[PDB]
Amino acid sequence: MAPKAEVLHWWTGGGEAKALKVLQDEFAAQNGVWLDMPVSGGGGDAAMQTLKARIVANDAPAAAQIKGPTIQEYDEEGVVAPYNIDAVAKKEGWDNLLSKQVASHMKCDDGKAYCAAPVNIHRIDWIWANKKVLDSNGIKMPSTWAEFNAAADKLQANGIIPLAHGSQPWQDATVFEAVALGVGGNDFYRKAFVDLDAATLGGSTMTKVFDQMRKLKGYTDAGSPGRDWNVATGMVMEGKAAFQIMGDWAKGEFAANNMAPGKDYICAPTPSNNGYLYNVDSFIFYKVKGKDKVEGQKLLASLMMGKNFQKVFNIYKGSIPARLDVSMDEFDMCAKKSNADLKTAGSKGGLLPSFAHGMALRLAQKGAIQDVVTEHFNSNMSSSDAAKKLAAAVKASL
Ligand SMILES: OC[C@H]1O[C@@H](O)[C@H](O)[C@@H](O)[C@@H]1O
Repeated sequence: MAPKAEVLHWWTGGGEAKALKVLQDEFAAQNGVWLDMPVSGGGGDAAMQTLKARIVANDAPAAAQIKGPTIQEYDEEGVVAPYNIDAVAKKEGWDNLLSKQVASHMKCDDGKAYCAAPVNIHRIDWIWANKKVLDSNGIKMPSTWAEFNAAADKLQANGIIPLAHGSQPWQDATVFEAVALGVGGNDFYRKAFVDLDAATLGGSTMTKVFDQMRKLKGYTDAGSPGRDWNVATGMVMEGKAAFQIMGDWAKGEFAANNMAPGKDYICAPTPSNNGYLYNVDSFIFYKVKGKDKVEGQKLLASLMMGKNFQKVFNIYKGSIPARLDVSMDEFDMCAKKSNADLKTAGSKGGLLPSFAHGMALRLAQKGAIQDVVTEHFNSNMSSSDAAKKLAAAVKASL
């Protein structure tokens, strides 16, 4: 009788779990039976592999955390229809509650039916800094990479780890994409990671992106290989390191440890020309056996798109609402800056999808790029060799 749903996600511990708790509590308040299927692994690559295996085994969960064109790629597998939550989306008028771009991402049947619910917009192009460390070292928050490298050299010379970073493929790629946006610009990022333009992927602007990647390598510590993103954030909160380049799920950790922007830590975008790299956490609802699981799915979709839910969920998560009509008044200064910058970058053509977090590219392309980025980062590869390999690896993945 009760609505039921197995939910596959990678929100394991910390600020991620705290925010997810908001959803779990609302689902149980409507007598929903939550069947937890967590797959631990920053950024979701591991969940994506376990998710693919579940669907190949004809064991699809009722709901899965998923990104962008992976939604449409599963739809093309034929495993999502019928679109029982589009009935929810039409009655509630989702096309009037979401940007046209986010609405596109959520839709199946060649854009005809909603099949996924969005809960948020994360931003990738952020730098987090320990305020006491920067004040202690007479360092202004940098606004260019030249200013960042100079601040990093000064901190390094004072015995301080400048950049807390975990070297895992997706995590290298997260920094890489923020760097690319600033070194090359909005049109460059679009051409490379949205168009997959070969001349751009292997060109001299991409060489300069790998140039800066090589500099950032020198600013990380010996414990970086395989370190979890949230450990890196932890070292910034404890003042073991000065900076972290990471999306604003890092803010979920700062909040969960009772630190405030301005007073305890500084948040500033990575350099860009009115750029913004967006990331929408969303849940797809698969074809499933059982009327209780269909009602579970429609109940999750509705809850996930609620006005008050997206206010409370996102205060904990670190992101901003996907819903357009949610009051930002209660959010902190970093989230209000995110929402402001999103509006500005949208009007300037700088509002671009993160590829490291699944909005720009299907998983085959995302993986090809990550693999080249992490090999450059963890070796002594030249920048030009990396750009050649990047363009070849994208081309071969097509
Ligand atoms: O795992 C770290 C982060 O990975 C991203 O891809 C997800 O969109 C976030 O919700 C998550 O907190």
